[PDB]
Amino acid sequence: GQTKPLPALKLALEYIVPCMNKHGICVVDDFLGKETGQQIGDEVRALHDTGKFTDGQLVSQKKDIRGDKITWIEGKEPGCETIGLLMSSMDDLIRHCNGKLGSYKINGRTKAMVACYPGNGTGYVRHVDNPNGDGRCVTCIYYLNKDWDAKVSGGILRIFPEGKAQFADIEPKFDRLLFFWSDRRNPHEVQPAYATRYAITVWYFDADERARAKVGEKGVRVELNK
Ligand SMILES: O=C(O)CCC(=O)C(=O)O
Ligand SMILES: [Fe+2]
Repeated sequence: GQTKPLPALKLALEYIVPCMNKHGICVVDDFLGKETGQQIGDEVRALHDTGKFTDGQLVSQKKDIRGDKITWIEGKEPGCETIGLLMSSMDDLIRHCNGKLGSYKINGRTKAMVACYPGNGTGYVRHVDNPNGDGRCVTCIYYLNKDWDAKVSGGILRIFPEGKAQFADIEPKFDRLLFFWSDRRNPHEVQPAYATRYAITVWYFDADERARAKVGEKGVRVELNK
């Protein structure tokens, strides 16, 4: 009634850029609205019911690392149009930011990794997303879990910013967008989840680090949506 969305340019330049450059972590709640976030949840639940997910441990393994299942979504597939819209919304924010996030020049991204922690106390041990300079500079995560209560269901993303006297507890709440630097500045872990936990991750590529990267689906650079 009295509420209005912030335009992407404003959110980007007045909040995301300052917050990232000071803290290396930035949370945006109510990113897309209830209607759209509910539609994303249905599409992700469809992918799961219909059996499109692959054990994350298979992807990462050579010791148990991660209890999640996953699938990569390009954005344009049948029953994935709203994930496509999500990805375009993320892209619009980054475009407005680009130039002003450290000295990175972002020239692309991965496809969307839709991930599912199927309850049963599953999670992801402490890790750095990009420890060996594979080109990914920013991790962007969108959560879609209605009425999530970490007291009961756990599933917290805990981030340990390198050499800071602080840490961050990020709850995977419905319609929350999360940005953090993908490198060693931000080791993090998904703590045990006791309900079904959904999340959609995209990583953004720095043009320079990417070009110099040494010889997965994490390695494909798509152009940003217009
Ligand atoms: O779902 C999350 O909160 C983070 C998952 C994660 O860190 C990863 O899959 O690399
Ligand atoms: Fe991660």
